[PDB]
Amino acid sequence: RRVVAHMPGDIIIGALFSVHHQPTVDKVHERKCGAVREQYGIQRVEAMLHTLERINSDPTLLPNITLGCEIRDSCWHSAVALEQSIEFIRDSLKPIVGVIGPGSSSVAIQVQNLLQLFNIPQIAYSATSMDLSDKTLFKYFMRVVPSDAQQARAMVDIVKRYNWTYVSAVHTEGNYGESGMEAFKDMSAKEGICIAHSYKIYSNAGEQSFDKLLKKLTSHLPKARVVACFCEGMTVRGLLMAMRRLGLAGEFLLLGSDGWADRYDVTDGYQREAVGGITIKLQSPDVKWFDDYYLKLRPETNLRNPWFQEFWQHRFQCRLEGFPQENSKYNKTCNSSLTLKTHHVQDSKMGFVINAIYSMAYGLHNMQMSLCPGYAGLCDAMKPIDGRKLLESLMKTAFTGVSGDTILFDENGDSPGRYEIMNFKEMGKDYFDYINVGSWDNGELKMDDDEVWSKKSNIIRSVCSEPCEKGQIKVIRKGEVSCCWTCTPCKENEYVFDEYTCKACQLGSWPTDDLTGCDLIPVQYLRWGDPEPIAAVVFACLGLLATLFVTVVFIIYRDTPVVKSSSRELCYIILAGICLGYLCTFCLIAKPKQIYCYLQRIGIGLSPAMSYSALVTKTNRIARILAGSKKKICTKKPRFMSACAQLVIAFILICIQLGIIVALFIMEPPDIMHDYPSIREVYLICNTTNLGVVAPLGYNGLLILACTFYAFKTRNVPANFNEAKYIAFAMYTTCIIWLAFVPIYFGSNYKAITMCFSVSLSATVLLGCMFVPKVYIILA
Amino acid sequence: RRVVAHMPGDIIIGALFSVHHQPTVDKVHERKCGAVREQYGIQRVEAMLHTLERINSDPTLLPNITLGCEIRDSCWHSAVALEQSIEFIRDSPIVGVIGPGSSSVAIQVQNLLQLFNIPQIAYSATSMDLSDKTLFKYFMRVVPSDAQQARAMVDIVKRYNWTYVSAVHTEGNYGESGMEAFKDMSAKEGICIAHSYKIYSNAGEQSFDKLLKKLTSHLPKARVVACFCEGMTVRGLLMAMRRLGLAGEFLLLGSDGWADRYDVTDGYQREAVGGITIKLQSPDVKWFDDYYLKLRPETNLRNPWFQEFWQHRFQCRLEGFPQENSKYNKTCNSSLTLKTHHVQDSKMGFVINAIYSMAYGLHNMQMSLCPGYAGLCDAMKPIDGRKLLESLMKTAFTGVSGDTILFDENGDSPGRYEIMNFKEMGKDYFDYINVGSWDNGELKMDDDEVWSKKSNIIRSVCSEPCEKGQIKVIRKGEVSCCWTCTPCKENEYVFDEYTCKACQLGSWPTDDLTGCDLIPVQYLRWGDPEPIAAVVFACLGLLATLFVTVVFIIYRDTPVVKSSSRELCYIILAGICLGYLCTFCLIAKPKQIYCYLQRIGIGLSPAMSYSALVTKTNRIARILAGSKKKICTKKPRFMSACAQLVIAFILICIQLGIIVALFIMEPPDIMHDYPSIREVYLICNTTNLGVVAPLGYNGLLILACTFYAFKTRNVPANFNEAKYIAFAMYTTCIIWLAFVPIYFGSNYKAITMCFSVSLSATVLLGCMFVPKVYIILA
Ligand SMILES: *[C@@H]1O[C@H](CO)[C@@H](O)[C@H](O)[C@H]1NC(C)=O
Ligand SMILES: *[C@@H]1O[C@H](CO)[C@@H](O)[C@H](O)[C@H]1NC(C)=O
Ligand SMILES: N[C@@H](Cn1oc(=O)[nH]c1=O)C(=O)O
Ligand SMILES: N[C@@H](Cn1oc(=O)[nH]c1=O)C(=O)O
Repeated sequence: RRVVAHMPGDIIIGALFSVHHQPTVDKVHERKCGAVREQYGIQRVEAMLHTLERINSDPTLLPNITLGCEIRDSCWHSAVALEQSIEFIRDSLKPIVGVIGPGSSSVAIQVQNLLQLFNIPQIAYSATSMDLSDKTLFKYFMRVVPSDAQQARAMVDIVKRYNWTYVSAVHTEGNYGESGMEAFKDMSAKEGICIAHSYKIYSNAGEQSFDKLLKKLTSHLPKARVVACFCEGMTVRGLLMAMRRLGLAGEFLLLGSDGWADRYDVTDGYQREAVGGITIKLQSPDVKWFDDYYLKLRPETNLRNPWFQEFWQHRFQCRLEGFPQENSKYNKTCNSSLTLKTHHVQDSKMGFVINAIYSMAYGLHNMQMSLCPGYAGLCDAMKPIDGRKLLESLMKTAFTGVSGDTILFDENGDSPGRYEIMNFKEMGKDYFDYINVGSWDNGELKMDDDEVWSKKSNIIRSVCSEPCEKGQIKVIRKGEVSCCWTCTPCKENEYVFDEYTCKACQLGSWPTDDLTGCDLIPVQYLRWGDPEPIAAVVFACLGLLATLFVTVVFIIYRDTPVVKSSSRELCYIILAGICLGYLCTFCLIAKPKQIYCYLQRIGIGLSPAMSYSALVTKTNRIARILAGSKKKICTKKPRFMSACAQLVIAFILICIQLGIIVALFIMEPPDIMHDYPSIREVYLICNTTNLGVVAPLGYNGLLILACTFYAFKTRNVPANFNEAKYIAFAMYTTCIIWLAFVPIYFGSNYKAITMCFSVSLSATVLLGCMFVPKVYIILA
Repeated sequence: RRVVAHMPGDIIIGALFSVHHQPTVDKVHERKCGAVREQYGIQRVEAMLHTLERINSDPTLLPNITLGCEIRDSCWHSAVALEQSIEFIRDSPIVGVIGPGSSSVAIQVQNLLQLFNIPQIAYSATSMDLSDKTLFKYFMRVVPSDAQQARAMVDIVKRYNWTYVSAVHTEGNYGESGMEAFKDMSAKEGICIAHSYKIYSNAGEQSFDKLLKKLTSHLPKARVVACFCEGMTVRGLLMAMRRLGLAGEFLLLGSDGWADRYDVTDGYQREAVGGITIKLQSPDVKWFDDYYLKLRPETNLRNPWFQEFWQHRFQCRLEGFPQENSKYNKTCNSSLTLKTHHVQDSKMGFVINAIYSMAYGLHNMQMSLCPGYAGLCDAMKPIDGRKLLESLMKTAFTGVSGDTILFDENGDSPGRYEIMNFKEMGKDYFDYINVGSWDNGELKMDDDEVWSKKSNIIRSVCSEPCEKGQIKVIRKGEVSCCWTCTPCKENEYVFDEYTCKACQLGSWPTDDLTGCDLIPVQYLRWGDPEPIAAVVFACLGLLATLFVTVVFIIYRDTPVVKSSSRELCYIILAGICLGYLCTFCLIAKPKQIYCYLQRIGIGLSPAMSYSALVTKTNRIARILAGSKKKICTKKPRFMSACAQLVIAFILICIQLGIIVALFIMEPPDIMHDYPSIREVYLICNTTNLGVVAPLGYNGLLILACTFYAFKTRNVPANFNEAKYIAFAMYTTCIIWLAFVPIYFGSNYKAITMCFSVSLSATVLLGCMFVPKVYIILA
């Protein structure tokens, strides 16, 4: 059958050490475990035996009690451990007070469901899953190693510290890996990370599984350099063997969780590729006295340990003819000169085994005096020993570990602990080692970043998209995970608000340089410069001087018959109208202000009114004089209107236009409004509407029609130096100009300026072609 | 400690069958169950014993080899799971084990089974999670999954349209999985589960009382209790029912466990009535009953509990045996047997059928391994149920109930339930009566036998439907169970049971709020109340105009009427007559031909019928223009002659131009106006802006002729025809102007327009034309 190591004693404590290897996938119903594991196996078994010798040899710790122990392998498998636990239970009814936990996590769960029923305590020295920390489904489980809830924090801390946010996660099958991922993935997706794709694999999978798993892990090759391997010991060995088989040459930075640890086993022989691997590991101080004891142990005196012979056969690949287990498959023989100090390595999680054994011993020590303090040993109270009373003693007991740190069990049945962020490098020529490169204690991630990455060119940040935050280029989500954001620019008026909002700045403002904020775009207008404004004001000045000259002539020459014959006051009216029309641009272009904003309307409307009204009335009177004299039969109506009625009718014809202007001014208050052709530019002009300008325009258009009709009715008339012979052309010109005005004004983009030119043309065509003629007549 | 009735044999097969009642609350750690299960334990142990002896004594099943057995009393629960595992873990011989009573009592056993490959067939477990073979590989059963039970429960609660239910349940894998399935597959369809109270089977009086008081909190709302209540839970709830003395005010509804059993209802004759109770179909086994009746305490000693079982059954004592139990005062005489008050347990045939299932699987393995030898050859020396379970996977054979046994992939024998109740046959003897049968999704109950009156139990309904015509249901914030039903808008029809939408302008929702409809418009046509006198007025105006036209054209030769003009008068006649034409053309159903005709009329009619008057007044003023001054006035020509016709035509062309312009702007078409949500009509596209322009031009052309006629007023004309034309024309203008209020002041903006046109016509005729007729009369 299967060999079982035992230690005689009144009280026997169980133990499940992964003495052999995990049974090969080929066939497990035969329960054929694989090879013998040294570090996880024989060292742990000898630790058990030797520490039990120390305990039962210690007078102060469990006096007069020889704690025997039954040691059973477990081959690190769901299968063999269950059968061994069954053999524990069948003999429970010599009794077995408690067992020392199995190696992995899933095996711990499976043994725990069995052993919680029968009040048999268990102490696991390596199981590191959250699910076992629950005290409802696994109410009766205890361990001396902190949960992985304090390890997923370590990984999130590392992956945050080095800016990575796009990584690929491989977790070994079983409860340990699945729980570890369901911790790390959630805890990083919450904080700052987005996992590429969380794979899975079996520890003992075939070479094809790794040969394809490397293909998936290189699928994201230029974006996933951080293999978040939450993996057991053998799985990382599998990926490394795959790297060697396929030829990956260090293109990865592994992150080995716990099962990798500083264990040389996983990478020995082929440690040429794991370089850069950042591997967490529980803080396990070394033990020296046991190390010397084990080193000086030889097969000749080792009989209480049954696996020692084949272990000696394995490590030194030879034969021991002095023992029945000759292992004839080997050719060479083993000599006594060989000693264990040659290439000796001590497993990482070794002090935890002794810590667990000490915890069990101290629980028994507490329970002894919890009932019969006087008696030294197993009194009548504990003859039917009850694990119920031992459970609370374990809950409350707190010894001092061999390393030194005090051990306490919380309500969850675990113990606090720290970590150690080791790392793998290349020191010598073909010589590699696990340098301590940091530490971890309740979030205080300390890492000697200087020791590794001897340059500043560290590993690629492994982010899907570079920090695309340059300038106005903004990041937007691709409709998927935030690893690969879609990065796009914003438009000229579209201002990046905080980090991604491509909002558009308001119509009045402009997004400033470097997309820092919105600035109100400076306004532009016509102050005094530019070619056309100064040209128009010079035009106005010339017209003003000419008009002043003509008015002076006709006021200092009011007696001569060449001009006194025509209505002197009507000429005075037209002169004043032309003067104000010229003056309109003198205030139309200066600067748009509240005060001038209505003077502009005053000019543009009022001026043409009397500029043409006196002309219309004069031409109507002339027509009536001539048309009535065409027949001249009687025509005995000397007065008609005549007299001074011309001045009053001009007053009233001014008054109507004044009223129209007042009505517009009241209905449309004069004030400056900001205008803009496009968003690129902003202007400022008066608030006069599309209706404001044209409100007094018809009153003058019809008046122009009336005067041109009466000029037609006169046309060629023998008068005082034939004024009408030029007034006709003047009216033709003013008609065509005022007709061409509307198309030019509407849709001009230069509405404010063309008013002055239109008024200037209307003024000059009238003045020159109806007043100037008589001026050189004054010369004669 | 626990006593075991060991039966030796060549092949010993294990099993897990309860004997006494469930463990007491304070005796859990003592590992000692309490009172005796009279109808369960002895029945099941005698069942295994008798079927085993009949199987081994029959060469047709496992020939030349005897069959042994070994069990450990479990008393239900996982409390004695310690003892069942103590027996189990023996192993390596074990070739067969049979699943214990409760599902959770067997699930961990199955988990352990999956490791070292021992077969196990259940008979009372029902949980669906056990049907999964991924993690429960070596588990089997001869009863179906609880999914069928849940489906049956949903079917029962929905057939009698119970919706708002208050659902207690038991605990373990039965209650939790059963309630998850029942809730998921019930509340989806129509069911309103109030809550799912949880309670252990052996609970105390206080917990049962508080649970009952929570259940009695919805008395007019949920009068059923959708128990997954186990037998013990029903026991306790009925204890509470009696101690409080509930009047059965809510109708119980048990589950798989509670069954027809007299086990827990007794003493409470009138209470728990109406207990619809799903029970598993199993005919009573024949050869078990007589063999059980043959058992006597002195004759049979191999069964340990059997000796004191008589003292437990009959209130007496056995002096002749060490199991005295002196607590009983009376003594047992030689006049007692098991025939009196006998009851056979319902869940009986499943045990025997499962035992036969495993025996036939073992026989199949026996033939398959070494056909040469019938018995135990060298092949069975390596005891291994791994191949045995694979052999029995496909095994099929007839069951003792006349049916067969087949193990599907899920490993449950197909079956069916019964839906049977509790009623009141006669005074002081109240008995259940099998009143239904459910089968694989095909349902059937004798709804008549249940509720053998008109009165039923109050429907498990939170609120009445209250869908009377329009009152529409709506939620409150809780689950879709209780509705504050409310009617929608009068113009809104119920889109569905909880949605409404307003009808379009065409109409309002029809009767019963079934949907929407279309109102038959309605409009103004020939007939009607008001137009009774309208075309009468129009025809009287026609009579007047025809009379005046015939008298004028018959007296046209005399220059009496030729004093001023001839063509202008004819234009007046034409205009007034066509205005009457307008008032005919209106007040009808508007169509495409009518639409533009309306515009043409109410446009050019007053236009020309007043423009001719304008020109005539112009002519008379021009005649009297020079009379006042008469200085020379040697311009008698001007235009005159026939140029008055030209001036009239050029004057009237503007109105036609504007009319055609608005005709282009507004095409002649008929639209459905909406004066009110209730009613609609049909009318042209004419608007205020459409009508005001021709009316404006006609005002422009009426003002001038008013002014010119007033300038004329009293003149020495032919009989001074101008005396009355202006006198009535002032009224003409005042009525035309004062019309705008009435037109834009009521919904009658066609009949008023017609009356306006008719009046504005008749006033011109009666003044400008009536006197001249009397003139040419004499
Ligand atoms: C990356 O992480 C390190 C850690 O301090 C630090 O440089 C910084 O916070 C992150 N960003 C860059 C650009 O380094
Ligand atoms: C609903 O319940 C009433 C109550 O008497 C019953 O008559 C009817 O058959 C049930 N089913 C339907 C579909 O109405
Ligand atoms: N990480 C594992 C333990 N463990 O896995 C290995 O591969 N070695 C080792 O110690 C767990 O805590 O479940
Ligand atoms: N009550 C259980 C079923 N059940 O009750 C028993 O007593 N045995 C049994 O299988 C349920 O509601 O599902």
